[PDB]
Order: sequence, then C-alpha cells, then structure tokens
Amino acid sequence: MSTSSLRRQMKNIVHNYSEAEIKVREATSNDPWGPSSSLMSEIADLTYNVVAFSEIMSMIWKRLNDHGKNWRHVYKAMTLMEYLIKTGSERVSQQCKENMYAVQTLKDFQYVDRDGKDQGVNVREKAKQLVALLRDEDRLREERAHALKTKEKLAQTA
Ligand SMILES: O=P(O)(O)O[C@@H]1[C@H](O)[C@H](O)[C@@H](OP(=O)(O)O)[C@H](OP(=O)(O)O)[C@H]1O
Repeated sequence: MSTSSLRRQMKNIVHNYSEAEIKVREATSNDPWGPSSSLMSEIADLTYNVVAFSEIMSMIWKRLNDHGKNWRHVYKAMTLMEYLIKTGSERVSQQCKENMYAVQTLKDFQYVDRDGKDQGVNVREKAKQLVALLRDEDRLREERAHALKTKEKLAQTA
C-alpha cells in the first residue's frame, strides 16, 4: 500500500538512488497495478542522457534477474523495456537486441505460488513476445513510427 511505497522510498534513500533509478523502481514494483503510462514517458525522456541511460538499463537488468515471489519485478521490467524500445531513444532497442540471449532465458522462468497458481507462465508469455519483438527489424521500425504518429496527433490536438 503506502506502506509498500514507504519501504520503497526508504530503500531509495539508503542506496542514494538517482531520480531515473527511483522511477524505474516504481514502474517495476511488486505492486499489482501496471506501470503507469506517464511515469513511463518520463523514463523514456531520460534515455537520452548517457548517465540516466546507463542507470535505467542497469536497473532493468537487475529487475529482470529476480525470482519467485518477485515475478512481477520481471514481468514489469519486460513491459517497461517494450515501452522504451518503442518510444524512447533508439539506443535502448540497440542494446536490448545485443542482449537478446538474456531475455530468451526467461522462457524457462518458473513460479507457483502457495495457492498452487502458476504465476511464472506470465513471465514466459511476455518473454516470448519481447524476443519476437527484438528479432524483427521491420516490426521495430513500424512500432517506432506508430509511436511517433501517436505523439504527433496528441500535439496538433493540444
Ligand atoms: O518484503 P520482503 O520480503 O523484504 O521483499 C520485498 C517486497 O516484496 C517489496 O514489496 C519489494 O519492493 P517493491 O515494492 O519496490 O517491489 C522488495 O523488492 P526490492 O528488493 O527489489 O526493492 C522486496 O525485497
């Protein structure tokens, strides 16, 4: 709750995380609500700074390496990546393409919670899609155009 938020912030303070690291953490939290579209736009804007780009990619990597009951860290890190890939600096997709082998290993992520529900299949499902996104240059270009087309329409109508 505000209690998960509180602990998250204390962690931020202890580690002296940057603004970009704080944002990525929030977007990829264990909370059962999705990364907010506007927070995600702020992270996209930060991918054009070399320090913030390094921080963002490093924190995504960390989150992607989580396990078990923290599966939402991994799933949301994939969601964030897909968004950055389509809408941030093109450098994000270049780096993700070069590290495809690591997303590929998530095809075998497993987690069954205490009620016996398979939550890990969510990670496998998303990992397959992200790998299909990265392997296709033409689709990558078409998605980046469509994101700009969206931004352009939201700006002639504002
Ligand atoms: O309660 P525990 O067992 O200590 O486990 C933590 C808990 O799930 C938090 O909700 C989570 O932070 P978020 O809410 O930010 O997802 C945190 O992730 P973190 O270690 O990667 O920050 C965990 O370590």
